[PDB]
Amino acid sequence: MVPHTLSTLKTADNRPASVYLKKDKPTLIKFWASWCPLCLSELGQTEKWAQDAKFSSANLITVASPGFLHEKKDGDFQKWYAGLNYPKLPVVTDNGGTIAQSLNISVYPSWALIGKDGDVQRIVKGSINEAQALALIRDPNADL
Repeated sequence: MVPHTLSTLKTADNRPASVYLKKDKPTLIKFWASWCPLCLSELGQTEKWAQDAKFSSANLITVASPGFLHEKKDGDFQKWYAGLNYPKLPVVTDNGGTIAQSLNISVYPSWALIGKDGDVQRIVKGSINEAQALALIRDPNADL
């Protein structure tokens, strides 16, 4: 998954995912689903988490796969979500979810770490807490 493709991605705001990749800084992806309530409710927490200084250090964004994983189709989803959360939350939509399929995820929620180079560094399956994020930004080796 070249960084040219990942950066090529686009958000629900028809914005370039590249804007969320640069400064040789780390990037964190979070997969969610509309049919997923816990996720929807997490958005709010993820939106503020993206505003957390601790998190600021790294890039925080979400990824969604339209028509993938029984998830709303493209266009219909962005429109649905367009009426959810605020215009201050990072949302990335990958048709078919090349990254989700590349990592053979197809499971949400999910977290993905992308080295400062823009390559897959570490993949996480499940959910994490604000604290975990800290430990993540502190060290990936961190594990109970």
